[PDB]
Amino acid sequence: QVQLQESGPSLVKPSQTLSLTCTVSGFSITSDGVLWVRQAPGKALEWVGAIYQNGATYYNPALKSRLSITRDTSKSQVSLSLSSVTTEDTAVYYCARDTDYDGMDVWGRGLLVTVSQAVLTQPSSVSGSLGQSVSITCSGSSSNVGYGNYVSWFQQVPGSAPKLLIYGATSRASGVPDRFSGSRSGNTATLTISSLQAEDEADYYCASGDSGSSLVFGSGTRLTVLG
Amino acid sequence: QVQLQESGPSLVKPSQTLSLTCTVSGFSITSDGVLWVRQAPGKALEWVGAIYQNGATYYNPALKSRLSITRDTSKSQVSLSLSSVTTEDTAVYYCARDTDYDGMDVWGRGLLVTVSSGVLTQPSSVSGSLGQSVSITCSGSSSNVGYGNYVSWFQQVPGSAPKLLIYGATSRASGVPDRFSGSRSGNTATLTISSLQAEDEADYYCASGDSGSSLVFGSGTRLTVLG
Repeated sequence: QVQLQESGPSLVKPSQTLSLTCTVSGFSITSDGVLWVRQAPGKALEWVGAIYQNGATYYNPALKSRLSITRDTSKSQVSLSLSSVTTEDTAVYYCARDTDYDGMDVWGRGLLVTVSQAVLTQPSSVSGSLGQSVSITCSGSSSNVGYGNYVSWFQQVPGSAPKLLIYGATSRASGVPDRFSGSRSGNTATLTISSLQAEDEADYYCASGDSGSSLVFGSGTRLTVLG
Repeated sequence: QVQLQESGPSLVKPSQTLSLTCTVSGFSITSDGVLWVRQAPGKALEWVGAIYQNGATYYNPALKSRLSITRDTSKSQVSLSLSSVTTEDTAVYYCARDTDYDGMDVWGRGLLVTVSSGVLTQPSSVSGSLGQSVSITCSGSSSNVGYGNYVSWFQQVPGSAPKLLIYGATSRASGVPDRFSGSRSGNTATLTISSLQAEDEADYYCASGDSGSSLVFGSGTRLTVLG
């Protein structure tokens, strides 16, 4: 069974290095990529960096001056170091797998760590009755959502690892009910839920590759369902 | 590090047996007990059962007819079988440690299991302003709260495993700030939070040892911090 688990200090002093480890089981670090994502309290998901099958690394430009990601293939381990931390780096840090054909499908449950340019627009809130169709659009640019078929959607019940819904703009992730659909009209991508159910009440995030070989998340959408 | 993890299938058809394994590391199942707790979506915590160091087993009288708990000390595993399942058994299933002197201090992250095919009294809600005191009482009887200093208090941020605050009515769990204190007077236990911070917003559960060698949880209390 495919498992990822983040570990390390839950407390870090300002100006110290935040060091986390990802332990992987049920797959080889040399077959699938490993991603780091983080989420500050009451904030959107933010891509941190990635390490691929050849150990090739990619960082978030805003964190690059302070990031090191490394791998130990023999122990199935990926390491994050973030230096010069302030309280702005307090967040839940997520581990996730990035596959050839299945997208960013498996996530660790996240570790809360306390320290003591282009963007994707989403409406803050959407709502709907049981059985109703609902649509959520994320807007980007020619560089990200328009740049080709590289768009993901995620569902997050807050206090939980996000869950892949849609990858490559239109493909439904394995085990995802087929009331979820993705479409894409040039610079805009749209997730449709044809028949809203009670456990669809969650936050939804658009994510897109940029030209700059980075990944960008949207601002997030709170979906309410009206009993 | 002390770590517990619940594994097993997340979907189970009515009338079949729900089988879960808890895998333990950083301590021996011959030194510390392991208990199972479950939570129905938007419901209180419910004691399932416990297996101690000698392998002595205890069950929730309400679930006893359908429950088996076993252990394998060599693989460091504790098994849970619950037979004759209905939708009423749909819940997050939590594995937790029970220690001689630290109380029920470490918890697994919990596993949701959906069964599908298609008395301890707490005030329900309480509020305080930043910087101010807040008191939560749980009412019981002479067999549970009234009996010994066997009273615990938990914090649960929804989406998250309960966290131990107080054990033995009065003693603070390791790493718990001292703005949390416990008192006990007759059939009544009180948790006091003395300097409310915004992260103290959460659900709070009283739990008590019980004269029928059982463990019972209270109805829970939603705390709000006024800005």
